[PDB]
Amino acid sequence: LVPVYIYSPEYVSMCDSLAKIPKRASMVHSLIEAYALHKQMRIVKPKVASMEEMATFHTDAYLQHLQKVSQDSIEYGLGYDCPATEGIFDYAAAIGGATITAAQCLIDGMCKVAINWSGGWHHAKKDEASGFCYLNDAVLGILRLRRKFERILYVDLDLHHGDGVEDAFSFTSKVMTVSLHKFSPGFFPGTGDVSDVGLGKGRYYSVNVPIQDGIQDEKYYQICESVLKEVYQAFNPKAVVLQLGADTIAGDPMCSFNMTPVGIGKCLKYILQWQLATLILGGGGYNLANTARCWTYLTGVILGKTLSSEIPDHEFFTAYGPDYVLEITPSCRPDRNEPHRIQQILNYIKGNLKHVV
Ligand SMILES: CN(C)c1ccc(C(=O)NCCCCCCC(=O)NO)cc1
Ligand SMILES: [Co+2]
Ligand SMILES: [K+]
Ligand SMILES: [K+]
Repeated sequence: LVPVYIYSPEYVSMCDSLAKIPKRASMVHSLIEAYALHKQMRIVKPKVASMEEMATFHTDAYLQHLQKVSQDSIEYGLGYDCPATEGIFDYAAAIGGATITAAQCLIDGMCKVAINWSGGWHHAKKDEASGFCYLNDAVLGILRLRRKFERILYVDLDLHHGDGVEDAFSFTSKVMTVSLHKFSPGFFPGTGDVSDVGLGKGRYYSVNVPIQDGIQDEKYYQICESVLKEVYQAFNPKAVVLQLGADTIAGDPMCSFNMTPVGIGKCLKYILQWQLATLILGGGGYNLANTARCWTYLTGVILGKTLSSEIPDHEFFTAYGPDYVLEITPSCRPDRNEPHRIQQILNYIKGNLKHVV
């Protein structure tokens, strides 16, 4: 009954070493902990991913290059996007096996909810590092759930289209990928439009909710709930893998959406309320301070608690200036989202979302 928390001082400090999000893992942990939230969670040391466990989704031709590069890489996407910095491999198996580990504690009755905030890398392709993802811990996790479950539902709430995971299963009807993400021309990865729904026996079992800048907790919880509404029926999932990137939270430098940990919390509540096994992953999130606030607050809903509004003093207490409160206030900017356009989509989806069984 006690949610699993994938921790380990080794792990956390292993993640801290990721260039793009320095010490993010720590700030997240320390804050979640300085809230005594781990006192109500089944902490579990995460295992390192085996070369054969990663070989479950990634080609060996690729897994190979990753290993012999963490001492013509430009062929695996190892450039400015995903630099081949020494050790990124030892790091990959870390986050990967860390998600697989949480997958297990889910199919072991060990809990109805496993959490691993350091995971979420969804852009990673079968044989190609993409958008800061060198391994696709999400796919690796979904593939571990496929052992005890027959229909896994992946829900990507990160600001970017969860493509890597989507393609990983676009040809299957056993895993349905839903993704709410800003869609616009020139904005990464650029894929994932409402039209996009997969192929093969997996046609339609791929959902996409292209949103514009500004969307706040209101219009968001509606779109998310309604879209999940249809999906909980048409698909009737067994397990759930939810990606919760916090780069959709007013504050992030990505400066696109304009949510707060609350809107995303409603969605989380609505999904938790199906009581199916749920694997929680984090992902993007560029306002280190804010990111920790958002996930801690989310850890707080998963635990059903109501966290203190004032930010407890902890190692990084300094970085929550200049208000030192757990809440985020929406930016004072517009909502380029047409109420009418949202409708066309919500329907086009409702439409496609039916030919399912
Ligand atoms: C200010 N600065 C130095 C930069 C700003 C933006 C990017 C970028 O978006 N690059 C393209 C790849 C973006 C990947 C985002 C990964 C993500 O959040 N996935 O969910 C790079 C550098
Ligand atoms: Co993102
Ligand atoms: K997304
Ligand atoms: K699919």
